[PDB]
Amino acid sequence: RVQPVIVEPLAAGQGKAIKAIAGYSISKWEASSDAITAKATNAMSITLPHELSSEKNKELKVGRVLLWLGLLPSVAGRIKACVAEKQAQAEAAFQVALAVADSSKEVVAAMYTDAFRGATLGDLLNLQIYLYASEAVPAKAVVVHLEVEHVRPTFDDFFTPVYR
Amino acid sequence: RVQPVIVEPLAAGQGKAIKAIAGYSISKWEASSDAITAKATNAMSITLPHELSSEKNKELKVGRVLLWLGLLPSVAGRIKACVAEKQAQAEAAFQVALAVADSSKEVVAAMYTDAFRGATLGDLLNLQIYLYASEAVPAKAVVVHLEVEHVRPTFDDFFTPVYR
Amino acid sequence: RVQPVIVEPLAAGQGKAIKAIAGYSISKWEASSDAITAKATNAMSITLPHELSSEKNKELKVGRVLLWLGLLPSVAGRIKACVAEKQAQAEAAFQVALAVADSSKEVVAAMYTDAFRGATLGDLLNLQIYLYASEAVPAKAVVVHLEVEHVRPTFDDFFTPVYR
Amino acid sequence: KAIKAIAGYSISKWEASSDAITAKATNAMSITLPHELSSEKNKELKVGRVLLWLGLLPSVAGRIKACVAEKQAQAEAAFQVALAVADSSKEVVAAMYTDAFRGATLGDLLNLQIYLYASEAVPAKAVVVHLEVEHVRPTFDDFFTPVYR
Amino acid sequence: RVQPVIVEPLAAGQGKAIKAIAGYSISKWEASSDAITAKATNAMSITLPHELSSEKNKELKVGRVLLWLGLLPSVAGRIKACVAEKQAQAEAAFQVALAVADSSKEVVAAMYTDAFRGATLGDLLNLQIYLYASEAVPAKAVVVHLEVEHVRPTFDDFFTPVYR
Amino acid sequence: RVQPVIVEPLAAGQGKAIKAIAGYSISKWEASSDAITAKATNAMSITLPHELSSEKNKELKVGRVLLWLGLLPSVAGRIKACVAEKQAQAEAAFQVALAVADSSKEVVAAMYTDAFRGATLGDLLNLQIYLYASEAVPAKAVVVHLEVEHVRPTFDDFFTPVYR
Amino acid sequence: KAIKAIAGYSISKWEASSDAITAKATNAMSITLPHELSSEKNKELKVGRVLLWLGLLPSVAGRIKACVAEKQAQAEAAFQVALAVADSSKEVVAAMYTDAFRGATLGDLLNLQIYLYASEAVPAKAVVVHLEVEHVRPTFDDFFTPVYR
Repeated sequence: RVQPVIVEPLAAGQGKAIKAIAGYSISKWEASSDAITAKATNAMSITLPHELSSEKNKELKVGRVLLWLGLLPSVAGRIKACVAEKQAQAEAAFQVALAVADSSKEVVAAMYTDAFRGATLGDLLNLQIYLYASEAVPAKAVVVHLEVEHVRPTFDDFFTPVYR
Repeated sequence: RVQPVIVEPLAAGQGKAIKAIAGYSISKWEASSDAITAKATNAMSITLPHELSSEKNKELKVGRVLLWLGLLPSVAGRIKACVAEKQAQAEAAFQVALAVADSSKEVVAAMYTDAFRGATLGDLLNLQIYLYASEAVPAKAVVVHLEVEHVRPTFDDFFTPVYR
Repeated sequence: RVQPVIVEPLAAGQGKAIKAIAGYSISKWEASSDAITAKATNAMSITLPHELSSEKNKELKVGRVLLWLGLLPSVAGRIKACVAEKQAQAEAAFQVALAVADSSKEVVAAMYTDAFRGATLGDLLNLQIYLYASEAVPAKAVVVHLEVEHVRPTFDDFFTPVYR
Repeated sequence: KAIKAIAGYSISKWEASSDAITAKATNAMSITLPHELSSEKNKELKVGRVLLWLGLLPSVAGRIKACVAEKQAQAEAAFQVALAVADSSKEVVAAMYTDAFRGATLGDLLNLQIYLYASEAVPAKAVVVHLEVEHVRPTFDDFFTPVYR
Repeated sequence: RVQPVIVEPLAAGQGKAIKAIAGYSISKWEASSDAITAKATNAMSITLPHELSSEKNKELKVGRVLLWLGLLPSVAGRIKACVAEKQAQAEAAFQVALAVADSSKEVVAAMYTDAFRGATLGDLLNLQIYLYASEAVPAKAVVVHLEVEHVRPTFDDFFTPVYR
Repeated sequence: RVQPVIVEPLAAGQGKAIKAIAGYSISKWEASSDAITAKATNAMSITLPHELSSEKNKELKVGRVLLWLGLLPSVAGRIKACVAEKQAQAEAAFQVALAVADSSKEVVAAMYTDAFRGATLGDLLNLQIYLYASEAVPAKAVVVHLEVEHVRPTFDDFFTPVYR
Repeated sequence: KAIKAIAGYSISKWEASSDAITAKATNAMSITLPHELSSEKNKELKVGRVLLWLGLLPSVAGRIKACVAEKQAQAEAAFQVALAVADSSKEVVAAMYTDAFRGATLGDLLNLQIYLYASEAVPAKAVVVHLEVEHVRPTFDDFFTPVYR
């Protein structure tokens, strides 16, 4: 018996939008990038957010690491990005990257399941974010957003003492 | 009666893991390519890692195998790749090979279920992987990540006779 | 209630790969082809494999006849093939062919269900394999593989007598 | 009533046309598989009983004898170690090895080489060897290669 | 009442395996020594294998560790070896180290139960092994086989997201 | 309660003498060696016994590999031996050897549990037996006996046919 | 389907390369054991059926025949008492003794001597004898010699 089916087209932004695995809070931050030179890779250091720079939470156990590239509309051809370990060989970073984003898929995003759980959160500093562009991109014209969950810093809920 | 249905799109790396069937164990490694001229094929001789150089483990049963090549982003055009027996004429292998990775198709991973089950690694020592470039490409601009899996050698869970 | 669904992209060569209907063994063989001339049909005789040329098995009842064309990577534009009855009109062979292969579908293969069961196996000799190419193809640059099941030649399992 | 193929096994047969032969000297020949089981998953199959029964051009004179063995040193003395000598003089030309190889892999057959011998020289292509070998049937061979090439 | 008893002697390599406690997994490797002068100690900086270079697995818990050096037979006299924290004065480490391999004693294997349980491999990156030669010895005449073990990284039993 | 015990001294050759694990027949053979030069290693090829040279039994699954060196009484100082993989570096063969024999232990023997099960028996050919001697040893003055079990060649129990 | 080894027994096989042979005269040869069962505990084992099937250099002309017997007097007449004559002329070269020796010790085989014969002389090493003998398996051979040498 051949069951029929209709495919509802999706308006943008509709969707399940995933969910954090239990007990892990999410946190998210920006990474603006330098202007690139044409068909040349770059490797921004993934500087950690200031409010998580405390030594108290650099022990945290990173989980899923969603990444989603963001574009100025004016940018033209293909643009690519991926997190990777600190290669002295920039292009080669794509070669062993677990997953890679692309502008051309009309779903520019990437997700790193099983890539980092449960590497310690302060050790993300060793990582870098690599970018590639097919044509000249003016400064700030591309911004890599990224989101990562981790065990909730429940010990951040207290007030600073004084005045107690 | 019709069934309504609504198609989520999923990010790179989001896909369900292809679990190894139980009791087996993975062995990943990668092979660099060299030179690769114009529209002409070349042979890479798949070489085993030092942890499999041991003579016990070379005669473990092979299970499923997977091959995905990693394109360097700057490389233009489509390059295809196959796993094959040492054919005399390198082109002919694409006429016989069970599968072929395609740079152009959205997924770039040839997998060989069934085609290799039960093979000795003493056969896999005597086997080649072919590259076909549609254009001239810079040396070591392409490296092929493959993994085979085999019943785990048992010395992984023991020390050694401390007396020696 | 609109049930959601994710579409796993397939890596090449993954798949159910069909199955022979019970009691029929499969057999498979090659058919290399002559160099074509541009936009001209050709009609290779489907010479039967040598190990099935025995008069004992030319009575066998052919079933499904899978066909899958194989290519040298260098070949450019569209290429087509189909089995057909012995026309003196070569192009017209496509006109009544039950099914036809094409390079452009990114799934170049063809299958002849209900096309031959249960025509007698030796009478496949009357058939021919027609080919068409949009541009010049150098010799041996295309090879039509084909697979066909049939009742198992169970009487081929014996040894030759002497020495009994 | 040919001897039954062992259950769970399946015979394969092939010729291998002879290299030209000189008198007295035992010109060698190498066994090679049909292209169909060159592939390694097939190279790992397990051998059953094996036999050869060379067929000749009717005009052939004198005698010829053919024996399997691993290649070694001088390569004319292979007969002395050879398990059985197929021959023309005997009422039955054939030679059988129902022992010899049981439990061997097909992948080891590549190392052994049939040896031919003749008294006076015989013209090439006037003699053929017809190996027939029994082996466990490959697991894949019951169905189609997947359509998604 | 006395108990009679009769002492079998046992061959090299005959001894009962020291099994890793469950769920953990071994990682063996070896470190060459260089030069090693007269009756003076030297430091070897224990370096990790490429399969542990990955940032997930470096923060796995360490369990028990084992060190047995392999004397080249031609070497004369006794050489001792230890595992120790980067002491300023190399000799002083033999004054603090929990154990020491002895060339002269019949067994040549120092093992550290308890002394290392719970260590991060990010600590073991920053740790040294000392050699003490009683005589002048030729370069690379001594290599130290050690293995540490750690809860198995889980990527050993999965492929990779084939889509990428 | 401190239980007393007497230690019976053993006359030579008394003892349990081990036992083959079930279903595996033992086989044993000689390996005579060339005259050595003083404090120089040698590496005899481990030529397999003639009666096991048949292709039928080179598939066999080696188990335990007992080795026991045998001496002419006149030989003086320390003598050593070990099986090993085919190094181009002779002395280094001791460095990774799983176990090693020595004349000085007054129990000169060695045993390779977990060293080869279940490496295929014909592939022992790749191995070599390394020897070392502290002083000049005249030819044939040392002979390495070795014993190894394997699945019984039950198909060797038949007679040769003719006369059937 | 080779004839089954009797249960509780185990075959042993060996060649014994021939001494040089002269025409008409029957040059003798002595049977000798493989070095492996020279040892006396093995010399006391009990024989089963025994057979020989000499293999020849293919170039050998004429005929040759080989027969077992106890050594005696003139030593050329050994054939007349010999139980069966292995020969080249016969369709099967082999000779069998499924009776002959059952219940004999291996230690008595040392006394008997295979006799070779030829018409015209044959060059040495051009003929080999392949004794195959069945005997009860030694009790020790299932395990390691004790480590404490």
